[PDB]
Amino acid sequence: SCCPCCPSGCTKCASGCVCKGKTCDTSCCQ
Ligand SMILES: [Cd+2]
Ligand SMILES: [Cd+2]
Ligand SMILES: [Cd+2]
Ligand SMILES: [Cd+2]
Repeated sequence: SCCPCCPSGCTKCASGCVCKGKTCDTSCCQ
């Protein structure tokens, strides 16, 4: 897993976790 704020995948978090920046909106993974 990565973060409970994303699915068990998220190509965005696949490289790590882009959620380290902000919460998780259209400017994060959405
Ligand atoms: Cd997340
Ligand atoms: Cd994500
Ligand atoms: Cd993540
Ligand atoms: Cd995110």
